[PDB]
Amino acid sequence: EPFSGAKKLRHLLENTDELIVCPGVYDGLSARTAMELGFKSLYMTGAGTTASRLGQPDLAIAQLHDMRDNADMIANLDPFGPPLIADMDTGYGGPIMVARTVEHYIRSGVAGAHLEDQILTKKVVSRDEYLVRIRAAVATKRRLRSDFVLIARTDALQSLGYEECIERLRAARDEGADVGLLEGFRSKEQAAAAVAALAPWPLLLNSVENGHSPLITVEEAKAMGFRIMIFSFATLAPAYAAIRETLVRLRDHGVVGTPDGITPVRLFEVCGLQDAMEVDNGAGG
Amino acid sequence: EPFSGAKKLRHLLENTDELIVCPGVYDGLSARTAMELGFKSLYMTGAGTTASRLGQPDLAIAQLHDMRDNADMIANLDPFGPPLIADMDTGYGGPIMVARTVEHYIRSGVAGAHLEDQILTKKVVSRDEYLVRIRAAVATKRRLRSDFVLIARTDALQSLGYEECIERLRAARDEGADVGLLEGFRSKEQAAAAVAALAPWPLLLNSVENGHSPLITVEEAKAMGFRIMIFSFATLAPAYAAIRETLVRLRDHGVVGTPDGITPVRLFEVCGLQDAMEVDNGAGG
Amino acid sequence: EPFSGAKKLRHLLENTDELIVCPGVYDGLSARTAMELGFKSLYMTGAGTTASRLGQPDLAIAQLHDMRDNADMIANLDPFGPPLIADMDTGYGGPIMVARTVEHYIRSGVAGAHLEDQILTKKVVSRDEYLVRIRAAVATKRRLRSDFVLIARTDALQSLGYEECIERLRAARDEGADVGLLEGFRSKEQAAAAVAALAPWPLLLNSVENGHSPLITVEEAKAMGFRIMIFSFATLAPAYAAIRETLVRLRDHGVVGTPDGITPVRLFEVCGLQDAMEVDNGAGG
Amino acid sequence: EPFSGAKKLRHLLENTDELIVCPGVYDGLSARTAMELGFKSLYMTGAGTTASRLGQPDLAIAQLHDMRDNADMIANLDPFGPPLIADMDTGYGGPIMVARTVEHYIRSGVAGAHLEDQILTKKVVSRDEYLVRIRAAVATKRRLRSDFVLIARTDALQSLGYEECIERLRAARDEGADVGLLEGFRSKEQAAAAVAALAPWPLLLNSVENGHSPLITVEEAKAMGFRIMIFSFATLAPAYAAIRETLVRLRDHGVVGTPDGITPVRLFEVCGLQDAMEVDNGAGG
Ligand SMILES: [Ca+2]
Ligand SMILES: [Ca+2]
Ligand SMILES: [Ca+2]
Ligand SMILES: [Ca+2]
Ligand SMILES: [Ca+2]
Ligand SMILES: [Ca+2]
Ligand SMILES: [Ca+2]
Ligand SMILES: [Ca+2]
Ligand SMILES: [Ca+2]
Ligand SMILES: [Ca+2]
Ligand SMILES: [Ca+2]
Ligand SMILES: [Ca+2]
Repeated sequence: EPFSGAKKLRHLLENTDELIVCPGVYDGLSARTAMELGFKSLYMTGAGTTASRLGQPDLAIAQLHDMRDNADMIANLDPFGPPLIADMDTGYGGPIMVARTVEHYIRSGVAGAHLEDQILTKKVVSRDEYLVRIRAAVATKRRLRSDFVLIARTDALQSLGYEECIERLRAARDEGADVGLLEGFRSKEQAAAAVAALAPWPLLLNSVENGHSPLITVEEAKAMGFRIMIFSFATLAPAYAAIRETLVRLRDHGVVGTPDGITPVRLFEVCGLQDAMEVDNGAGG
Repeated sequence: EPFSGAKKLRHLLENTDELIVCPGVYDGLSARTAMELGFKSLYMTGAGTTASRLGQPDLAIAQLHDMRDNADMIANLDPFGPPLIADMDTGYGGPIMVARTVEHYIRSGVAGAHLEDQILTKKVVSRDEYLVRIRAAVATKRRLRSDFVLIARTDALQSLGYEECIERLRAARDEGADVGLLEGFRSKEQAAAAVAALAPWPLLLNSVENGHSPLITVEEAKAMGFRIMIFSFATLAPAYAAIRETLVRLRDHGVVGTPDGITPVRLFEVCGLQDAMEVDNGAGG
Repeated sequence: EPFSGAKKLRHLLENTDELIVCPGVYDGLSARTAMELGFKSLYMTGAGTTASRLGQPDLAIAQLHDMRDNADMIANLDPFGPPLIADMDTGYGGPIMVARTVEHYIRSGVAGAHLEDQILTKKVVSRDEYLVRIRAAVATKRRLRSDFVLIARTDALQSLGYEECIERLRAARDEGADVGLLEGFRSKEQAAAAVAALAPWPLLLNSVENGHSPLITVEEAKAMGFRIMIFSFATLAPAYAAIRETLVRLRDHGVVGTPDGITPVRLFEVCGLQDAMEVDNGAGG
Repeated sequence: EPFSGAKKLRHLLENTDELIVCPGVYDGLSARTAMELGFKSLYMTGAGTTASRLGQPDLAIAQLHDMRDNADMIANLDPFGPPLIADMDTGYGGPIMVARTVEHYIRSGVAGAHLEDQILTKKVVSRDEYLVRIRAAVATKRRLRSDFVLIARTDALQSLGYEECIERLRAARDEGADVGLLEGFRSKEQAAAAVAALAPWPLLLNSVENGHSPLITVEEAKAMGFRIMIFSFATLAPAYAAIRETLVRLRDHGVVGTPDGITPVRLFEVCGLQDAMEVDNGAGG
């Protein structure tokens, strides 16, 4: 029962027809906030992990250690909480590293992850090179007897086109991927078509706030037939805007000016104070 | 010149009479935002580090590794950037650990840190036990020939009173602390009096947004005579409020709805994209 | 089946009468060597972790992060391998930290750990203060529905005597500890008596190579009735002697001089080369 | 003066004609032992770091985090100690990562490092691709105003031949590398010739204990004209042999049997006990 996110996510995917909405989180505060609000699944972003943990742009700076550490932290805030889908980029190396990444994610209670066809160093590797990554990942999840949900992501739309994306996804499905992710749709028509081309194999829609793809609402994605929808930049973007506006006020007016109900104790409560108090009180000292 | 934050902070303290304003930062995004806005010094919070890196409340959960890792990351985002003052709590153990903490902070380019009299396990240790911590810290900075600014913090006001705080600060000053921090003033009158009681030794004012102490503006603190003013919760609080409001919108309306100018590229730029592009372009491949 | 060390160790303890021999390991090489030789359980030492990962003496320098990272690494080298018992010292703080430590160890596949009565800063805490630690640990293992084996260690012999040790162990057993560890026996007679005083509750014997306690062989400990025997310094000590002798030869003779069969490939094989080759080959690229 | 390893190594290289002997170390114990014996420079191995910290073979499993953490630990055991040369492999990614690696190594007090032409995923990249790595590294050391010693390593001998190695080294020298390393000489004649072909630019000889290259003594390497000689596997190999023999004795005879003078206190002394005692005693509590 505890640390069973993979099993939980797989249940949502196989035993329900609901659109699994996963807000993009990147640290403990953002994750705890999504938990407070009752989201049924969370998504740990690579760009957010990089920006927050390393203060760097999303240019393959975060490696396995950074990603696993952030995912291990987020997925286990509540041992009985919502499953976590995490970006696994290209696996951080050759097949040995892809396998290591999947094993570490599995061990860390991560529910699933997306693995792409980009070069590790928008360019994609050959179809065969991509399948080497998928194969390594699937073999690992099978060897570990895990319900881990492997999402096959293809970034080939821009450079190779729609047909190539569909063929790559079909090939990934044959290799054992559980869900497909065609990144960067140019239109809503194209998004609905990818779903129909791969049906009944489930697809995941990646919504990038203020990105280059069209706006698709949760209701629209559900009607299109997607099974999972992740929200990249959903928390990093508003956090930045708020931090910036507040700091400008401090710089120019000499006061922080945050609404008074956002107290240190409220933040501690969002971050697990009650669980800590129960441990402390239960211990009798 | 690079990694010289301690020297820079010491210059501001000794060669100027300005009030050094340090917004409380807790991750790469918050730190990069403060940098973008031109703050002359930053403050890394313990509560924020704990909430963001660990998703936990501020109950002595973050230890040396967590604190040093976050401080090392923040202080070095720009090798030629603003100095970083970091919370060092009680030093994470006995004198061996206090010394290790100071050494690690120094090695990591941290400019200064505050060390308190709280129990490690509001209660404070004896005056002598506190001085053991200060002594260990000062000896370390001296052995390493560093300009590190050691701030002696006392949390004794609530349980022991004002006089005790003043005597503890005077004792810490004699042991080699560079700045004093009387935590949790109950009034503005009391804040101005502490400054006068320790003059000309410099004091630091810790402003806790939405906390239990009275509101003191930057102009007021400057007139009171404080030399440094740190802003606890200045970025963690508004980040939470914004993340929460956005996620409620996603949950109930199906859209994130973040102002359109907060794009992934703008976030990357705030997080060092230009520096990365210069490295990439300069390398010729 | 994978990551089931706790269940495996508990099976050995409850379903067999064998003396579980656990060599003290401290890094990947020492652990892989014990695995190569077929040991049924391993013991991760605190002194060894500190010396190897931090290059420091055993003076409460390693904290939770260091210990969990080394244990997570060792326990999972083989997902289907031998259980790992790890030192957990005093839990690295108050009950909140004791609980965090147990939870992290459990999550990391650690099979069991020893928790002591020493001060965290040979002195021991009060009986009640020690029971607060045991209580926190037991409650955590129960909340997580884990088979984790909690070993209650008492370091009270020197300062308080034998009777006090026995009463502390009995109290720990009542609080839920699974095994007792009376550290530092002064004689073999005393060791056999502790076993008889706590029978049928199982005891663990800690053999410290070149330490201050008398030499007890595996056969002797088994006859005395101990159920687990750990070997502190079993690998760190000979590694040091060998490294020293080799480096003296390099310094004075200009050659390393290591027996020729200890090749880089043999070391890689000990360290999992075959598993890596199977992943690489299976991936098809 | 403290944390000045780069300056110290550069002094040995530029102001002396001595052969700088660097034993390969991989953890705190091995490094502390080399320090105890008075070695003037140390070499942190990649294979050893991987085996010890990760328990894995040398197959690009250790990434920047692992390498920097081990190097940061080793180089700073004594702030006034011997310089550390560390393996930096291929820089762990494209130029952005090469630069990040050099910056992190510099910040961590590392004195120098070797950067190679191998593929990151014996094969080498094109000459131009290799120079991109060297360029990124050199630009970083210059931007940081560091004395860091960059060693250009070429693994091209096997697949491309001697001439190609010499041309790659000459090109690397023009880009700013400080020392060259032609890896894997097939004979002593070839080693002396490489030195003469690049004279007066200094070369480093990598001695791999029980490897595939011929045995060259320190006296011989000095006469050949090499300026630095590193000893890969010098400590990992004998540690393994000793750990194995000891564990076989424990398994088959029930006793560890380590010479009695290798006591826990002696190991603590090798690992910095005296420094810790001075901190503890000096603090007055
Ligand atoms: Ca990514
Ligand atoms: Ca639940
Ligand atoms: Ca307010
Ligand atoms: Ca604090
Ligand atoms: Ca500047
Ligand atoms: Ca928008
Ligand atoms: Ca211990
Ligand atoms: Ca097995
Ligand atoms: Ca040999
Ligand atoms: Ca290497
Ligand atoms: Ca010296
Ligand atoms: Ca012995």
